[PDB]
Amino acid sequence: QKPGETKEVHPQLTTFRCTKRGGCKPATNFIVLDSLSHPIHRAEGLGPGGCGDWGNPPPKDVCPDVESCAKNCIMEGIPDYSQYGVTTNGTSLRLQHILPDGRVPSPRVYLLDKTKRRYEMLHLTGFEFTFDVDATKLPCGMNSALYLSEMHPTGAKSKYNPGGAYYGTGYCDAQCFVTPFINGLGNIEGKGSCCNSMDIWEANSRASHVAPHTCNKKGLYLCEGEECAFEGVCDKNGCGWNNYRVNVTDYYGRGEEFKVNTLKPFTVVTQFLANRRGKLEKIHRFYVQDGKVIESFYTNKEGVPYTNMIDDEFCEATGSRKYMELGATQGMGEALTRGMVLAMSIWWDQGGNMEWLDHGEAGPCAKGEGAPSNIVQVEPFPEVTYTNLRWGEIGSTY
Ligand SMILES: *[C@@H]1O[C@H](CO)[C@@H](O)[C@H](O)[C@H]1NC(C)=O
Repeated sequence: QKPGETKEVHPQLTTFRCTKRGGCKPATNFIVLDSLSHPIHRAEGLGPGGCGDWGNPPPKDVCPDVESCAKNCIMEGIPDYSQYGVTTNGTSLRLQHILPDGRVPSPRVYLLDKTKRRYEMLHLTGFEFTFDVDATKLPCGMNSALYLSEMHPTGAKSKYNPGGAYYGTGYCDAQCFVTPFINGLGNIEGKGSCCNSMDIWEANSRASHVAPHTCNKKGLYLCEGEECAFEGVCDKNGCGWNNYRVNVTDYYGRGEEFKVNTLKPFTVVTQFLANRRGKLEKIHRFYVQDGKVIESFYTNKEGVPYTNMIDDEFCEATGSRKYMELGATQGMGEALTRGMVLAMSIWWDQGGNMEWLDHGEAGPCAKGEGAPSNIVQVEPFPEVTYTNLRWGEIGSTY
Protein backbone atom coordinates (compact mmCIF):
# COMPACT_ATOMS: atom_id res chain seq x y z
CA GLN A 1 0.00 0.00 0.00
CA LYS A 2 1.21 3.54 -0.48
CA PRO A 3 3.08 5.04 2.44
CA GLY A 4 1.15 7.99 3.90
CA GLU A 5 2.37 11.25 5.45
CA THR A 6 2.67 10.05 9.08
CA LYS A 7 6.20 9.12 10.05
CA GLU A 8 7.31 5.63 11.21
CA VAL A 9 9.30 5.64 14.44
CA HIS A 10 10.76 2.20 15.00
CA PRO A 11 11.83 1.01 18.45
CA GLN A 12 15.60 0.30 18.79
CA LEU A 13 16.70 -2.92 20.35
CA THR A 14 20.16 -4.07 21.40
CA THR A 15 20.82 -7.68 20.47
CA PHE A 16 24.09 -9.64 20.41
CA ARG A 17 26.42 -11.65 18.16
CA CYS A 18 28.42 -14.43 19.81
CA THR A 19 31.62 -16.46 19.37
CA LYS A 20 33.64 -18.71 21.74
CA ARG A 21 36.60 -16.42 21.12
CA GLY A 22 35.11 -12.94 21.66
CA GLY A 23 31.89 -13.80 23.51
CA CYS A 24 28.71 -11.71 23.05
CA LYS A 25 29.17 -8.35 21.39
CA PRO A 26 26.32 -5.83 21.18
CA ALA A 27 24.53 -4.88 17.98
CA THR A 28 21.88 -2.34 17.01
CA ASN A 29 18.62 -3.48 15.59
CA PHE A 30 15.14 -1.90 15.15
CA ILE A 31 11.67 -3.23 15.49
CA VAL A 32 8.80 -2.99 12.99
CA LEU A 33 5.11 -3.89 13.13
CA ASP A 34 3.43 -5.91 10.46
CA SER A 35 2.50 -3.77 7.42
CA LEU A 36 -1.21 -4.63 7.75
CA SER A 37 -1.16 -3.71 11.44
CA HIS A 38 -0.32 -0.15 10.39
CA PRO A 39 -3.31 2.15 9.76
CA ILE A 40 -4.61 1.48 6.28
CA HIS A 41 -7.15 3.72 4.62
CA ARG A 42 -8.20 4.94 1.20
CA ALA A 43 -6.73 7.86 -0.73
CA GLU A 44 -8.45 11.28 -0.60
CA GLY A 45 -11.88 11.26 -2.26
CA LEU A 46 -12.42 7.52 -2.09
CA GLY A 47 -14.26 7.73 1.26
CA PRO A 48 -14.26 5.54 4.35
CA GLY A 49 -13.05 1.96 4.37
CA GLY A 50 -9.87 0.02 4.61
CA CYS A 51 -8.44 -2.13 1.88
CA GLY A 52 -9.65 -5.54 3.02
CA ASP A 53 -9.70 -7.81 6.06
CA TRP A 54 -7.39 -10.69 6.89
CA GLY A 55 -8.36 -13.78 4.90
CA ASN A 56 -9.53 -11.87 1.84
CA PRO A 57 -8.36 -10.26 -1.35
CA PRO A 58 -8.56 -6.44 -1.28
CA PRO A 59 -11.88 -4.80 -2.39
CA LYS A 60 -12.59 -4.76 -6.08
CA ASP A 61 -13.79 -1.13 -6.16
CA VAL A 62 -10.44 0.33 -4.97
CA CYS A 63 -8.23 -2.59 -5.98
CA PRO A 64 -9.34 -3.90 -9.34
CA ASP A 65 -5.64 -4.34 -10.06
CA VAL A 66 -2.23 -3.98 -8.47
CA GLU A 67 -1.48 -0.49 -9.90
CA SER A 68 -4.86 0.89 -8.69
CA CYS A 69 -4.47 -0.72 -5.32
CA ALA A 70 -0.96 0.89 -5.00
CA LYS A 71 -2.39 4.34 -5.46
CA ASN A 72 -5.83 3.92 -3.77
CA CYS A 73 -4.78 2.33 -0.44
CA ILE A 74 -2.54 4.25 1.92
CA MET A 75 -0.52 2.79 4.71
CA GLU A 76 0.28 5.17 7.56
CA GLY A 77 3.49 5.28 9.63
CA ILE A 78 3.24 4.59 13.35
CA PRO A 79 4.98 7.38 15.24
CA ASP A 80 4.29 5.79 18.68
CA TYR A 81 4.58 1.98 18.87
CA SER A 82 3.56 1.85 22.48
CA GLN A 83 -0.02 2.32 21.16
CA TYR A 84 0.32 -1.15 19.69
CA GLY A 85 1.65 -2.70 22.89
CA VAL A 86 5.25 -2.61 21.65
CA THR A 87 8.15 -1.04 23.62
CA THR A 88 11.82 -1.60 24.05
CA ASN A 89 14.21 -0.83 26.89
CA GLY A 90 17.89 -1.49 26.04
CA THR A 91 18.00 -5.23 25.21
CA SER A 92 14.39 -5.79 26.24
CA LEU A 93 11.33 -5.97 24.01
CA ARG A 94 7.90 -6.04 25.65
CA LEU A 95 4.83 -7.16 23.77
CA GLN A 96 1.45 -6.41 25.43
CA HIS A 97 -1.47 -8.37 24.09
CA ILE A 98 -4.09 -6.13 25.78
CA LEU A 99 -3.72 -2.49 26.86
CA PRO A 100 -5.23 -1.04 30.13
CA ASP A 101 -7.71 0.88 27.98
CA GLY A 102 -9.04 -2.41 26.50
CA ARG A 103 -7.43 -2.38 23.09
CA VAL A 104 -6.17 -5.79 21.89
CA PRO A 105 -3.30 -4.94 19.56
CA SER A 106 -1.86 -8.50 19.69
CA PRO A 107 1.36 -7.20 18.08
CA ARG A 108 3.57 -8.99 15.62
CA VAL A 109 6.93 -7.47 14.84
CA TYR A 110 10.05 -8.26 12.84
CA LEU A 111 13.71 -7.54 13.45
CA LEU A 112 15.17 -4.87 11.17
CA ASP A 113 18.81 -4.52 10.52
CA LYS A 114 20.61 -1.34 11.65
CA THR A 115 19.75 0.48 8.36
CA LYS A 116 16.02 0.08 8.95
CA ARG A 117 15.51 -0.83 5.29
CA ARG A 118 16.19 -4.59 5.38
CA TYR A 119 15.25 -7.29 7.82
CA GLU A 120 18.12 -8.72 9.81
CA MET A 121 18.76 -12.00 8.00
CA LEU A 122 19.73 -14.79 10.35
CA HIS A 123 21.51 -17.91 8.97
CA LEU A 124 21.30 -20.39 11.85
CA THR A 125 22.23 -23.79 10.42
CA GLY A 126 25.25 -24.82 12.47
CA PHE A 127 24.64 -22.03 14.99
CA GLU A 128 22.53 -21.30 18.11
CA PHE A 129 19.84 -18.69 18.93
CA THR A 130 19.30 -17.71 22.58
CA PHE A 131 17.06 -15.27 24.48
CA ASP A 132 15.83 -14.52 28.03
CA VAL A 133 12.07 -14.50 28.61
CA ASP A 134 9.48 -13.66 31.19
CA ALA A 135 6.41 -15.86 30.59
CA THR A 136 4.65 -15.28 33.94
CA LYS A 137 1.72 -13.32 32.37
CA LEU A 138 0.92 -15.93 29.73
CA PRO A 139 -1.76 -18.27 30.90
CA CYS A 140 -3.49 -21.04 29.15
CA GLY A 141 -4.50 -20.23 25.56
CA MET A 142 -1.97 -17.49 25.03
CA ASN A 143 0.94 -17.82 22.55
CA SER A 144 4.12 -15.80 22.81
CA ALA A 145 5.97 -16.63 19.56
CA LEU A 146 9.50 -16.04 18.42
CA TYR A 147 10.16 -17.64 15.08
CA LEU A 148 11.67 -17.31 11.63
CA SER A 149 10.08 -16.98 8.21
CA GLU A 150 11.76 -16.87 4.81
CA MET A 151 10.51 -13.40 4.03
CA HIS A 152 12.28 -11.31 1.46
CA PRO A 153 14.99 -9.13 3.00
CA THR A 154 13.72 -5.77 1.72
CA GLY A 155 10.11 -6.85 2.33
CA ALA A 156 10.03 -7.15 -1.49
CA LYS A 157 10.40 -3.40 -1.91
CA SER A 158 9.34 -2.45 -5.41
CA LYS A 159 7.63 0.22 -7.55
CA TYR A 160 4.18 -0.48 -6.21
CA ASN A 161 5.56 -1.45 -2.75
CA PRO A 162 7.98 1.45 -1.94
CA GLY A 163 7.53 0.99 1.84
CA GLY A 164 9.29 -2.34 1.99
CA ALA A 165 10.74 -3.73 5.24
CA TYR A 166 10.74 -0.21 6.77
CA TYR A 167 6.99 -0.62 6.90
CA GLY A 168 6.93 -4.39 7.76
CA THR A 169 5.88 -5.75 4.33
CA GLY A 170 6.42 -9.27 3.03
CA TYR A 171 5.04 -11.48 5.79
CA CYS A 172 4.70 -15.20 5.14
CA ASP A 173 4.53 -18.48 7.05
CA ALA A 174 3.75 -22.25 6.70
CA GLN A 175 0.01 -21.65 7.10
CA CYS A 176 -0.44 -20.10 3.62
CA PHE A 177 -2.98 -17.54 4.87
CA VAL A 178 -4.66 -15.13 2.45
CA THR A 179 -3.94 -11.48 3.21
CA PRO A 180 -5.23 -8.50 1.25
CA PHE A 181 -1.59 -7.49 0.52
CA ILE A 182 1.33 -9.73 -0.18
CA ASN A 183 4.79 -8.37 -0.59
CA GLY A 184 3.24 -4.95 -0.29
CA LEU A 185 1.06 -5.56 -3.35
CA GLY A 186 -2.72 -5.90 -3.59
CA ASN A 187 -3.58 -9.60 -3.54
CA ILE A 188 -6.10 -9.35 -6.34
CA GLU A 189 -6.27 -13.08 -6.95
CA GLY A 190 -6.55 -14.01 -3.28
CA LYS A 191 -3.50 -16.22 -3.06
CA GLY A 192 -2.03 -17.51 0.16
CA SER A 193 1.30 -16.33 1.56
CA CYS A 194 3.52 -19.40 2.01
CA CYS A 195 7.04 -19.99 3.25
CA ASN A 196 9.24 -22.17 5.33
CA SER A 197 9.08 -21.24 9.00
CA MET A 198 10.93 -22.41 12.03
CA ASP A 199 8.88 -21.94 15.14
CA ILE A 200 11.68 -21.61 17.62
CA TRP A 201 9.31 -20.68 20.49
CA GLU A 202 5.56 -20.94 20.82
CA ALA A 203 4.87 -20.90 24.55
CA ASN A 204 3.05 -19.66 27.64
CA SER A 205 3.56 -20.30 31.35
CA ARG A 206 1.90 -23.73 31.03
CA ALA A 207 3.61 -25.28 27.91
CA SER A 208 6.59 -24.82 25.55
CA HIS A 209 6.57 -25.95 21.89
CA VAL A 210 9.22 -26.01 19.20
CA ALA A 211 8.39 -26.89 15.56
CA PRO A 212 10.02 -26.65 12.15
CA HIS A 213 7.70 -26.21 9.23
CA THR A 214 8.87 -27.04 5.74
CA CYS A 215 7.52 -25.90 2.39
CA ASN A 216 8.63 -27.42 -0.92
CA LYS A 217 9.26 -23.84 -2.30
CA LYS A 218 12.08 -21.39 -1.66
CA GLY A 219 11.10 -17.97 -0.32
CA LEU A 220 7.63 -16.59 -0.24
CA TYR A 221 5.41 -18.46 -2.53
CA LEU A 222 1.97 -17.29 -3.58
CA CYS A 223 -0.20 -20.45 -3.55
CA GLU A 224 -3.59 -21.02 -5.19
CA GLY A 225 -6.34 -23.55 -4.59
CA GLU A 226 -5.25 -26.87 -3.09
CA GLU A 227 -1.63 -25.64 -2.86
CA CYS A 228 -2.71 -23.69 0.28
CA ALA A 229 -4.36 -26.62 1.92
CA PHE A 230 -3.24 -29.42 4.10
CA GLU A 231 -1.88 -31.63 1.29
CA GLY A 232 -0.44 -28.54 -0.40
CA VAL A 233 3.03 -27.01 -0.48
CA CYS A 234 3.56 -26.24 3.22
CA ASP A 235 3.56 -28.20 6.42
CA LYS A 236 0.73 -26.69 8.51
CA ASN A 237 1.39 -29.02 11.49
CA GLY A 238 5.17 -28.81 11.68
CA CYS A 239 7.16 -31.34 13.61
CA GLY A 240 6.01 -30.60 17.15
CA TRP A 241 8.32 -30.93 20.13
CA ASN A 242 6.63 -30.52 23.59
CA ASN A 243 7.50 -32.47 26.80
CA TYR A 244 3.84 -33.12 27.52
CA ARG A 245 3.46 -34.74 24.10
CA VAL A 246 6.25 -37.23 24.89
CA ASN A 247 4.93 -38.11 28.31
CA VAL A 248 7.29 -35.93 30.43
CA THR A 249 4.95 -33.81 32.64
CA ASP A 250 7.31 -32.21 35.21
CA TYR A 251 9.67 -30.37 32.92
CA TYR A 252 8.05 -26.96 32.34
CA GLY A 253 5.34 -25.17 34.31
CA ARG A 254 4.21 -22.82 37.02
CA GLY A 255 6.00 -23.84 40.22
CA GLU A 256 9.15 -25.29 41.86
CA GLU A 257 7.90 -28.77 41.03
CA PHE A 258 8.91 -28.13 37.35
CA LYS A 259 12.52 -28.20 36.03
CA VAL A 260 11.78 -24.94 34.19
CA ASN A 261 9.70 -22.76 36.58
CA THR A 262 7.68 -20.22 34.59
CA LEU A 263 6.90 -18.09 37.65
CA LYS A 264 10.52 -16.85 37.15
CA PRO A 265 12.49 -15.57 34.12
CA PHE A 266 14.62 -18.10 32.22
CA THR A 267 16.91 -18.47 29.17
CA VAL A 268 15.88 -20.49 26.10
CA VAL A 269 18.73 -21.97 23.94
CA THR A 270 18.01 -23.46 20.55
CA GLN A 271 20.93 -25.18 18.66
CA PHE A 272 20.68 -26.02 14.97
CA LEU A 273 23.17 -28.91 14.65
CA ALA A 274 24.43 -29.71 11.20
CA ASN A 275 26.02 -32.90 9.83
CA ARG A 276 29.49 -33.29 8.20
CA ARG A 277 28.05 -32.08 4.86
CA GLY A 278 26.69 -28.92 6.57
CA LYS A 279 23.05 -30.02 6.48
CA LEU A 280 20.73 -29.56 9.44
CA GLU A 281 20.47 -32.87 11.37
CA LYS A 282 18.98 -32.05 14.79
CA ILE A 283 17.33 -29.21 16.71
CA HIS A 284 18.29 -29.11 20.37
CA ARG A 285 16.36 -27.07 22.99
CA PHE A 286 17.55 -26.62 26.51
CA TYR A 287 16.98 -23.92 29.12
CA VAL A 288 18.92 -21.99 31.75
CA GLN A 289 17.37 -20.72 35.06
CA ASP A 290 18.93 -19.35 38.27
CA GLY A 291 22.25 -19.89 36.45
CA LYS A 292 21.73 -23.64 36.10
CA VAL A 293 21.65 -25.37 32.77
CA ILE A 294 18.46 -27.32 32.51
CA GLU A 295 19.11 -30.08 29.95
CA SER A 296 16.52 -31.20 27.47
CA PHE A 297 14.31 -33.93 28.59
CA TYR A 298 14.29 -37.23 26.54
CA THR A 299 11.14 -38.61 25.04
CA ASN A 300 9.35 -41.19 27.25
CA LYS A 301 6.52 -42.72 25.36
CA GLU A 302 5.74 -46.09 23.91
CA GLY A 303 6.08 -45.87 20.13
CA VAL A 304 8.05 -42.62 20.19
CA PRO A 305 11.75 -42.88 19.24
CA TYR A 306 14.05 -42.26 22.18
CA THR A 307 15.71 -38.85 21.73
CA ASN A 308 16.41 -35.49 23.39
CA MET A 309 16.38 -33.49 20.09
CA ILE A 310 14.17 -33.10 17.08
CA ASP A 311 15.37 -35.02 14.05
CA ASP A 312 14.04 -36.94 11.13
CA GLU A 313 13.60 -40.24 13.07
CA PHE A 314 11.38 -38.62 15.69
CA CYS A 315 9.45 -36.47 13.30
CA GLU A 316 8.58 -39.46 11.02
CA ALA A 317 7.41 -41.72 13.85
CA THR A 318 5.25 -39.04 15.47
CA GLY A 319 3.41 -38.78 12.15
CA SER A 320 4.82 -35.45 10.87
CA ARG A 321 3.99 -36.62 7.34
CA LYS A 322 3.97 -33.35 5.31
CA TYR A 323 7.08 -32.18 7.19
CA MET A 324 8.97 -35.21 5.87
CA GLU A 325 7.32 -35.08 2.43
CA LEU A 326 8.09 -31.37 1.95
CA GLY A 327 11.83 -31.67 2.69
CA ALA A 328 12.28 -32.98 6.25
CA THR A 329 15.01 -31.61 8.56
CA GLN A 330 17.47 -31.09 5.77
CA GLY A 331 14.85 -29.01 3.92
CA MET A 332 14.21 -26.83 7.02
CA GLY A 333 17.96 -26.38 7.16
CA GLU A 334 18.28 -25.17 3.59
CA ALA A 335 15.81 -22.38 4.39
CA LEU A 336 17.78 -21.44 7.49
CA THR A 337 21.02 -21.35 5.50
CA ARG A 338 19.51 -19.12 2.80
CA GLY A 339 18.50 -16.63 5.58
CA MET A 340 15.37 -16.03 7.62
CA VAL A 341 13.50 -13.17 9.24
CA LEU A 342 12.81 -13.05 12.99
CA ALA A 343 9.26 -12.49 14.08
CA MET A 344 7.95 -12.09 17.58
CA SER A 345 4.31 -11.97 18.44
CA ILE A 346 1.64 -12.45 21.15
CA TRP A 347 -1.73 -13.83 20.20
CA TRP A 348 -4.68 -15.92 21.18
CA ASP A 349 -7.10 -18.17 19.23
CA GLN A 350 -10.86 -17.66 19.16
CA GLY A 351 -11.59 -20.75 17.06
CA GLY A 352 -9.44 -23.47 18.71
CA ASN A 353 -8.34 -22.04 22.09
CA MET A 354 -4.66 -22.87 21.39
CA GLU A 355 -5.49 -26.43 22.45
CA TRP A 356 -2.66 -27.87 20.36
CA LEU A 357 -0.20 -25.93 22.55
CA ASP A 358 -1.29 -26.71 26.11
CA HIS A 359 -4.43 -28.88 26.29
CA GLY A 360 -5.00 -32.60 26.52
CA GLU A 361 -2.02 -34.36 24.97
CA ALA A 362 0.03 -31.11 25.08
CA GLY A 363 -0.49 -29.70 28.58
CA PRO A 364 -2.41 -29.33 31.81
CA CYS A 365 -5.12 -27.01 30.56
CA ALA A 366 -8.83 -27.75 30.70
CA LYS A 367 -11.33 -27.68 27.89
CA GLY A 368 -12.55 -24.02 27.74
CA GLU A 369 -9.61 -22.74 29.74
CA GLY A 370 -7.77 -21.13 26.79
CA ALA A 371 -10.78 -19.44 25.21
CA PRO A 372 -10.23 -15.64 24.94
CA SER A 373 -13.32 -15.10 27.12
CA ASN A 374 -11.59 -17.10 29.88
CA ILE A 375 -8.04 -15.75 29.38
CA VAL A 376 -9.15 -12.21 30.33
CA GLN A 377 -10.69 -13.65 33.54
CA VAL A 378 -7.29 -15.19 34.49
CA GLU A 379 -4.79 -12.60 33.31
CA PRO A 380 -6.44 -9.33 32.27
CA PHE A 381 -3.30 -8.02 30.61
CA PRO A 382 -1.27 -10.82 28.97
CA GLU A 383 2.20 -9.77 27.98
CA VAL A 384 5.66 -11.16 27.27
CA THR A 385 9.11 -9.63 27.50
CA TYR A 386 12.03 -11.07 25.41
CA THR A 387 15.49 -9.81 26.41
CA ASN A 388 19.09 -10.20 25.23
CA LEU A 389 18.35 -11.83 21.85
CA ARG A 390 21.65 -13.36 20.80
CA TRP A 391 22.92 -15.82 18.27
CA GLY A 392 26.18 -17.24 17.03
CA GLU A 393 28.65 -20.06 17.71
CA ILE A 394 27.40 -23.23 19.31
CA GLY A 395 28.09 -23.06 23.04
CA SER A 396 28.77 -19.31 23.03
CA THR A 397 25.41 -17.71 24.00
CA TYR A 398 24.99 -18.83 27.66
C1 LIG B 1 4.62 -42.29 30.67
O1 LIG B 1 5.70 -42.20 31.58
C2 LIG B 1 5.52 -42.99 32.74
C3 LIG B 1 6.67 -42.72 33.70
O2 LIG B 1 6.39 -41.47 34.27
C4 LIG B 1 5.41 -44.46 32.42
O3 LIG B 1 5.05 -45.06 33.64
C5 LIG B 1 4.28 -44.63 31.40
O4 LIG B 1 4.09 -45.98 31.05
C6 LIG B 1 4.52 -43.72 30.20
N1 LIG B 1 3.44 -43.80 29.24
C7 LIG B 1 3.62 -44.25 27.99
C8 LIG B 1 2.35 -44.54 27.24
O5 LIG B 1 4.72 -44.42 27.46
